[PDB]
Amino acid sequence: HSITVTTVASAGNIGEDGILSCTFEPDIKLSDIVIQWLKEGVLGLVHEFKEGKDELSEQDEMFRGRTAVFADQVIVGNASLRLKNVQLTDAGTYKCYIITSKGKGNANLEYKTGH
Ligand SMILES: *[C@@H]1O[C@H](CO)[C@@H](O[C@@H]2O[C@H](CO)[C@@H](O[C@@H]3O[C@H](CO[C@H]4O[C@H](CO)[C@@H](O)[C@H](O)[C@@H]4O)[C@@H](O)[C@H](O[C@H]4O[C@H](CO)[C@@H](O)[C@H](O)[C@@H]4O)[C@@H]3O)[C@H](O)[C@H]2NC(C)=O)[C@H](O)[C@H]1NC(C)=O
Repeated sequence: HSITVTTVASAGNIGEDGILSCTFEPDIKLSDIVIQWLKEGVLGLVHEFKEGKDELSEQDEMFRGRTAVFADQVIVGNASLRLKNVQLTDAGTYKCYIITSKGKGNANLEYKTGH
């Protein structure tokens, strides 16, 4: 917890695109930033962004083709995740995990889904 990472309440509707909100203590160079999103009990990653691009070789099957970050906003500390066509199976506890040149941090988020 050497850097600040914060989530805020995030909730979507089933069948519609959603957002999982995460912010962090912003770093100066994009190359120093790593974002990882995890979901409780899930073997693969939800999403990873490293060296200015997505790195999804270890992404869990439940999220293949369904996730994006805001690559233009990572430099200002915006680690929010876009989730395509939210499903009831997406509900649960997520973790936003951040590395910068100044250290690391993480915060959890409870994502809610409903009709
Ligand atoms: C990081 O940078 C981005 C880009 O500028 C900002 O993006 C906006 O984020 C807000 C939420 O903070 C978005 O509004 C939310 O949209 C959700 C649906 O999102 C998907 O679909 C739309 C297209 O229809 C896309 O624009 C979006 O990128 C996703 O693909 C809704 O589910 C949200 O509603 C929920 O939260 C609100 C409170 O925020 C509740 O009141 C609702 O009841 C519900 O629970 C919400 O409406 C907005 O569309 C995004 N804009 C753009 C241009 O993409 C982020 O804000 C920023 N995040 C940081 C800094 O933390």
